[PDB]
Amino acid sequence: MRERIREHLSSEESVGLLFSGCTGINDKTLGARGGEVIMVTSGSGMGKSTFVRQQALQWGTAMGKKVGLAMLEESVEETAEDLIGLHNRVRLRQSDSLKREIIENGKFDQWFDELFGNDTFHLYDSFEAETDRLLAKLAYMRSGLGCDVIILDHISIRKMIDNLMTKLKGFAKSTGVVLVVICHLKSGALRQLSDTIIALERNNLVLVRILKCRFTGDTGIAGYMEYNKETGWLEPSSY
Amino acid sequence: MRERIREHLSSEESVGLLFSGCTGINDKTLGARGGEVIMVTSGSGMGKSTFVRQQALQWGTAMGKKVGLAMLEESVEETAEDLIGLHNRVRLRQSDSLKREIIENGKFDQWFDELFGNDTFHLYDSFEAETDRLLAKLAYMRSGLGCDVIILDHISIRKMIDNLMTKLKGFAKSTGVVLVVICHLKSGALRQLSDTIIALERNNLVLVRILKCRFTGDTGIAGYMEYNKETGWLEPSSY
Amino acid sequence: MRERIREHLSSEESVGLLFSGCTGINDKTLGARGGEVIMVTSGSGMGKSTFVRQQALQWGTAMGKKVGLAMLEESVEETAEDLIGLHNRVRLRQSDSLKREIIENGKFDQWFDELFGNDTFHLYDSFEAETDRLLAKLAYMRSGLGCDVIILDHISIRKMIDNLMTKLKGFAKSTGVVLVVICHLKSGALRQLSDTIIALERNNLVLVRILKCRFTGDTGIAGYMEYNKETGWLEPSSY
Amino acid sequence: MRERIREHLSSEESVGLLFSGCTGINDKTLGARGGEVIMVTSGSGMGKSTFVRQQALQWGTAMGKKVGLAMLEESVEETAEDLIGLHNRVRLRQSDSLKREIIENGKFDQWFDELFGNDTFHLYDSFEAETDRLLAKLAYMRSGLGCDVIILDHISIRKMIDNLMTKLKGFAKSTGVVLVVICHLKSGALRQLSDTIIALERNNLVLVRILKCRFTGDTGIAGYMEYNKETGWLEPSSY
Amino acid sequence: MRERIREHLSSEESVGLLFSGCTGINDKTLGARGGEVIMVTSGSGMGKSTFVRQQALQWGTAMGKKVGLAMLEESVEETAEDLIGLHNRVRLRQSDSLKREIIENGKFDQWFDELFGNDTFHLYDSFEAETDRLLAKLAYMRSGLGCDVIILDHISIRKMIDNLMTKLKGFAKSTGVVLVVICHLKSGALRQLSDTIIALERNNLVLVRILKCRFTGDTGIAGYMEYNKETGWLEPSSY
Amino acid sequence: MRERIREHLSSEESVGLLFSGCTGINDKTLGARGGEVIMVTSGSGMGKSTFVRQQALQWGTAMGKKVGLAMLEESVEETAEDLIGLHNRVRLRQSDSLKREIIENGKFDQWFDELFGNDTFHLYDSFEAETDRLLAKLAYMRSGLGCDVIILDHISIRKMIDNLMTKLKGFAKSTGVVLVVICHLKSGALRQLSDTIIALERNNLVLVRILKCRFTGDTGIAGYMEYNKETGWLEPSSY
Ligand SMILES: Nc1ncnc2c1ncn2[C@H]1C[C@H](O)[C@@H](COP(=O)(O)OP(=O)(O)OP(=O)(O)O)O1
Ligand SMILES: Nc1ncnc2c1ncn2[C@H]1C[C@H](O)[C@@H](COP(=O)(O)OP(=O)(O)OP(=O)(O)O)O1
Ligand SMILES: Nc1ncnc2c1ncn2[C@H]1C[C@H](O)[C@@H](COP(=O)(O)OP(=O)(O)OP(=O)(O)O)O1
Ligand SMILES: Nc1ncnc2c1ncn2[C@H]1C[C@H](O)[C@@H](COP(=O)(O)OP(=O)(O)OP(=O)(O)O)O1
Ligand SMILES: Nc1ncnc2c1ncn2[C@H]1C[C@H](O)[C@@H](COP(=O)(O)OP(=O)(O)OP(=O)(O)O)O1
Ligand SMILES: Nc1ncnc2c1ncn2[C@H]1C[C@H](O)[C@@H](COP(=O)(O)OP(=O)(O)OP(=O)(O)O)O1
Repeated sequence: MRERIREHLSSEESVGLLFSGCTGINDKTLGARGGEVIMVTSGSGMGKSTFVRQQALQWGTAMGKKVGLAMLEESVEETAEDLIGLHNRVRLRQSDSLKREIIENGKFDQWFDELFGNDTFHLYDSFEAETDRLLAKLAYMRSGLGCDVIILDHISIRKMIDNLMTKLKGFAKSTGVVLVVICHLKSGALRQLSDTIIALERNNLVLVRILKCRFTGDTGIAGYMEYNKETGWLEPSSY
Repeated sequence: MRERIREHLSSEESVGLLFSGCTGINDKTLGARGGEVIMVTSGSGMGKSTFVRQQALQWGTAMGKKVGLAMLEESVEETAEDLIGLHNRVRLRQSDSLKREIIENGKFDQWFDELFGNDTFHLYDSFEAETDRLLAKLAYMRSGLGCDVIILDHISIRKMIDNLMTKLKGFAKSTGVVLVVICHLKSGALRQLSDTIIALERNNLVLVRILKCRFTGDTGIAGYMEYNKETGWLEPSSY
Repeated sequence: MRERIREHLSSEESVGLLFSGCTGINDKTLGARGGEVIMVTSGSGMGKSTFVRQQALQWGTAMGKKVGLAMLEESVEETAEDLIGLHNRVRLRQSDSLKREIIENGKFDQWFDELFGNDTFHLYDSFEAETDRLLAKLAYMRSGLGCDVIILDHISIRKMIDNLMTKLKGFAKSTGVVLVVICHLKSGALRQLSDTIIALERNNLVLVRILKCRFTGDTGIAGYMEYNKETGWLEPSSY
Repeated sequence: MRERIREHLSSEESVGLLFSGCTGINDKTLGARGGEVIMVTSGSGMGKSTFVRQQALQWGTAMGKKVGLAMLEESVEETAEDLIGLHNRVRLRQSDSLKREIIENGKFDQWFDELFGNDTFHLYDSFEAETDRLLAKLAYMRSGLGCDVIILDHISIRKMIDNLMTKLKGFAKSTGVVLVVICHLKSGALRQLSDTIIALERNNLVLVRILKCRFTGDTGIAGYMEYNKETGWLEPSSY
Repeated sequence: MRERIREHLSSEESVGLLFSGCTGINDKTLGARGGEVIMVTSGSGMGKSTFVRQQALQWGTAMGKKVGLAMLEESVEETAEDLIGLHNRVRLRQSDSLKREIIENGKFDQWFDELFGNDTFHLYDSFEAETDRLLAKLAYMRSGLGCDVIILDHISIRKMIDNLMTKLKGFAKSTGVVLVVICHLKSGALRQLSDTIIALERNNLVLVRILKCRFTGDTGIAGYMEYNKETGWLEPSSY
Repeated sequence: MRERIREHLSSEESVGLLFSGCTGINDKTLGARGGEVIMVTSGSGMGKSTFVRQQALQWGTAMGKKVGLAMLEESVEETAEDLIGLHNRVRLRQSDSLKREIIENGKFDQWFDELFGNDTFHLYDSFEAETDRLLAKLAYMRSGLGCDVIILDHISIRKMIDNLMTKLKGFAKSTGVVLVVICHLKSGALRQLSDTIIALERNNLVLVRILKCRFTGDTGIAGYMEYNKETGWLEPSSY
């Protein structure tokens, strides 16, 4: 047992992928570990996507991880637009002007390559009510595209949901990828199968509440973020 | 994806029909886009109709758009009276004198033609508690009369309301028309199905609050307007 | 629509029964129209009755309208006494002397006939907590006595009040009579069902505040009146 | 109605018990009528008691009315002392000398009989925080002792006060006695239930302010009185 | 009541301990009665202490009363020094010479015995912010030392002050001792709980103003005193 | 019977192994007696393991008892890690840093020996759906390893469960060991065969509810504990 515990102690990854933008999230969660499913929730339009997109951007650009993004609602172009804008601290969607300027200026092409040049991000859309068709694509993003993190955006709150979540967790646990699923709050396996659940609350000062973190057991409010309506980034707040 | 994003970027209508009279509304909303439902609310007699009528007048006269107005409460004659007065910066209802003068003077006929001469405005009244009868007329105002904007005045705050709002949003999203619905605040799908919600607050200095704007996410108070009791127009305020 | 709007324009009664004694009331309200309920309020002993009685006297004497007065608190004799005194610019209640003089002098009889001779005023008292018994009498004062205006004095600030106000407005709207209700301020449907609300404020210089006027939307203070403790009349003030 | 109004006019008591000492009080109030509650107030030691005692003395001696005095604070002996002194234009309390002289001289006995000989005044003390015990005694002073006026001295500014005032007014209104209550100002039903409120103001020149008079509506300052420190009487002032 | 009033009249102490030095004080106050609290006030160094000390000296020497003096600021020795000097019409504090002469001359001892020999005066110092500790000592000076008058020197202008004054008045009223409290003017219960308030005003010609006297109601200026800088006595002035 | 009852009275173990950390548990249970099965339950991640591990640590270190721990879910290394951290008031799992520091520093080895040096704790993992294979190991931990207490972590809520619980209780009753079984609440013999059932409730303030205690019959809430997220210990709370 002695040598058995030692090797155990010197090989256990307690700290996972670090989150960004919210002083406190890491304190209460220790980051996202591989094999865990991260649930991010809150009311519609409350900021789930942005928050997750922001983490996706950092993990993939700063942490050198390959991120896969599977969109159920919006298209790749839309997601790409958001990612590109985010990376350049600008909101492409909110400005027909900048959008047209970026094409002729040749900045779009430069921006596209600066972000997607390498094989870091993998965006997939076109996701029917079939779990198995979905799981197959997820597993390919892992095995074939070597994604470290896979974000699933998104799902709405049971057989279906239950079986999906059960298949999602199994997939996560067996491959060791980090799965972050965004879900809308307008449930059962949701709370059970998820390892960590993050909820965003508002009323641009967003309160980040840790509804659950298996690994740490530390729940409660992690901190506050402030949305910069100009850059589109969620920033840490001195609240 | 590159060429896929490019065409996406050079074909996305971010800025919709511009609002008028309130320095700030456009800043926080980017105008009214086609396919979206605009909710305008506030207490009774607080100024919803006027505000919407004013936007209707500009969109149809200045923007060259065809506007349809479906009245559930008041009649066409009443609405027309308001539109005509508005256009001529005069309050016909508040003056038996001007009303009688306008007939003999021949100005009424001249004013009527100057406003309704073209096929720009389409007023319909005579709207029973049947949604389907209503939706049918709306769809005709779009397809048959080619309205760019349809204003529904009005509705009072669930099956009925819920199904109506769900049918209204579906209609809006599928045709691409801009639907602005006025509703009284003395709800469920109301907040959910609406893309942008504008609330007017008073105590003639009216505060315009953006309760919700999907497209932009920018909420809060857009600005202040001042009602000119002489012309009947809501004017921008230096508050 | 053209000919439809024309006839509409040349048949709309914008200006109703003109108020008297307060330079400004008419400006902000355009008078009392038939079918509307006028609410007159303020603290006890603040002057509601006098003010309304004064309007009643003018409408019935000068405007040639038949006025019905339904008293819930005071008796017909009391009301009559006030009306008679008002008409003769004298306060009968404040002088046992004049009261006794008026009988022997034969002036009372002359004064009574000069005011009540014709069928202009209809005073009814003896109004139990039954709305339906009340509404029945009101409807008779309209249909049977042909009253143009009916004053209800008075009511104290909900089922009861709510249902009463809802029945009062329905009665007013359906018959087209002008209903002026006096209410004490020491509410719900009160503010909602009332078309115009007039509030009197003091500390004999009375401030007349227009708390609400559907038809015009013009609110605020209409002007100031001065109570003549000698004649009992509320007079216009140069404040 | 004619004969109904006539009898009404020739049977209405507008002028009540006349006040004394203050040229103007009667002008603004028309005296104290039966069934009304008179509130007399002002700061402690400002002169309420004296003023009321003075009215009590006149009503009972000159007007031939039976006056009941219910004291909550001071004793009968004290009150009697004040009444006796007042009647003889002398301040018994301020002079041990006169007090001792009046006994041997036989004047006390003569003075006592000259004031209390008849059954005009009824002094009662010994008034616990029980309203019902109080009301019972009041009703007896009316029915049993036939008092025309009952003075309650005194009360300090709510259930208790509210219920008391409500019971006081009910008692007054139902029996027709004149109730004058003295209250200290260092309120709710006080202002509401009282028919006339008299306030005394100083800095021996006392300003008499009519804070309220239902019957007449005439408020404001009635006049000025001057306290004669030698006789103890409040006299009319030429201010 | 007759015999009840008689005994009342022949047992009422209207005239209390007579004041000295100011022709007029007694006229407006009738002296200090037992059970009353006398407030003596004015600006610092204006002469409160002297004035009160002077009254204390007379009451105790001439009137044969036992006087207790409770000092909050100065010590017993200081107070004694002032009393001794006062009694001998000399200012001990202003003369190191006389002070040294009085010891050897044996006059001090003779003067001490001539003043304090009997058990007439009781000086106590050493009075912490505790009311209850203070009240206990006061009650002992009354009950145990049999003081007729207790002077409290002094207090500075609320819970504390309010509760103290309320406890002081209660103590005074319940025992019947005469309490004279000196207070500094640089309030609430002060004016209320005090029975008589005397204020000294200057610019050695001191104006004595009676700010309040419950018992008599006679306020205003009582008279003028002149300070003899040689004897330390306040003398009556012919102003 | 007399001598029969006496020896019975002087040989009955009413108080068993005392629990720790929760002021009240012992009051309502009198501790854990040999031959009884203790059920500890609550929702997942609610704190069962920690609580039991804490009791295990004390029983084995302070009470000098030999504790056996049979893990069905986690491994020995994991359990050992928790025990070691607990003993040193530190959370090894939550800190890659401390984990690496403890190896080189030589503290791990020192900590391991300080806890496991003696033959006090017996951890066994690797527990298939076979009851009989399980019971065999349990019986060996008792007979062969001489464990006083055996903790079974854990079981999820019937033949299987029923037969297992029936075999567990039989084992406990026949050997006299103290068996504490942890079970998840997301039943039949569970409630029946268990002698004492402890439930933990949260929302780090944990409510300890005694759902059942045969021996005492005292049920209800024993008290509150507070989780120290820094040391990993459940502490008594002053709630
Ligand atoms: N009361 C508590 N407050 C906060 N965190 C706690 C508390 N109790 C335990 N934890 C933390 C420490 C662990 O990392 C995590 C889970 O505790 P644990 O005892 O393993 O729960 P459990 O045994 O009831 O659940 P399960 O076996 O079902 O996963 O949460
Ligand atoms: N905290 C915030 N403050 C202000 N605007 C925000 C905030 N977060 C996001 N937004 C803006 C940017 C977007 O245009 C819009 C919606 O954000 P988004 O992340 O798409 O919400 P969501 O993903 O939670 O909602 P849903 O998927 O349900 O529509 O609002
Ligand atoms: N801001 C304003 N200040 C003053 N008057 C106004 C204002 N807005 C509108 N009005 C006037 C003009 C109209 O005669 C009247 C009512 O306006 P309107 O737009 O019809 O209110 P609304 O549509 O919100 O109420 P509703 O439908 O519930 O009766 O008040
Ligand atoms: N503005 C005024 N100034 C002075 N006296 C007034 C004024 N208005 C009315 N009065 C006088 C005349 C009446 O005798 C008395 C009460 O007037 P009244 O109209 O009966 O008040 P009100 O109807 O508001 O009160 P309520 O019904 O609650 O008793 O006061
Ligand atoms: N009227 C006066 N004219 C001149 N000197 C006076 C007069 N009264 C008192 N003094 C002198 C004697 C003392 O040495 C000094 C202060 O008198 P004192 O009675 O102690 O004042 P005070 O008691 O009002 O003030 P405090 O307690 O606030 O210091 O002034
Ligand atoms: N106007 C006055 N001027 C001077 N002294 C007056 C005046 N009125 C009354 N007094 C005197 C006579 C009394 O001895 C004393 C108090 O009068 P009193 O009527 O008892 O006051 P009050 O009844 O208002 O006060 P309270 O009941 O609160 O003590 O003052």
